[PDB]
Amino acid sequence: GPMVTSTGLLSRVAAVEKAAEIAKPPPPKVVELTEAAKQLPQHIIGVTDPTKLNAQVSYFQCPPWAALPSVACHLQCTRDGLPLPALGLHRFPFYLFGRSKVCDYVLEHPSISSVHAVLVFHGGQRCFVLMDLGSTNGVKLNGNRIEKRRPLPAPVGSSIQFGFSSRVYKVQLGPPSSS
Repeated sequence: GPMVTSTGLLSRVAAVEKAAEIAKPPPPKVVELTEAAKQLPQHIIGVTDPTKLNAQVSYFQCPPWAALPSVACHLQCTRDGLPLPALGLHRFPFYLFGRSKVCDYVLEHPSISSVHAVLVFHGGQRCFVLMDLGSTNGVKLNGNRIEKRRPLPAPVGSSIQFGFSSRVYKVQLGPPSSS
């Protein structure tokens, strides 16, 4: 016979000439009694590297009300049409989405930039607050495209999207963990 068997593999797409900007901040400072001593960073942040924690401050800073939830909920993520098990993302104060090595999630897409957007557990409104740094394509909110550089609260029952990625963050309220 013809001996022809398809593999079901998708074709290939051309590449897009892209580049990255490497910043160069000033040197460290001696150890002395300063304001930071009284307003020291979080337990986990106090361990972060000097260039790492500083590279994340050039985009967004962690507020005081950050990492202070008052309701029990969970986050659901989709992958290739596969509904993965949702889990309370409270292991970290926030989560970055981009190509930057500093981001909490490094993906690969022509729409995803070094720093597309980042969400932080808003302890004031009890809901993750995601803000777009001003990407090209545009970030989605609650399943609907919206402006950028603005507070995009994605509470339980809502959804989140960024770039041309397939992964979708669907928030939802869970049962009472504390009896």
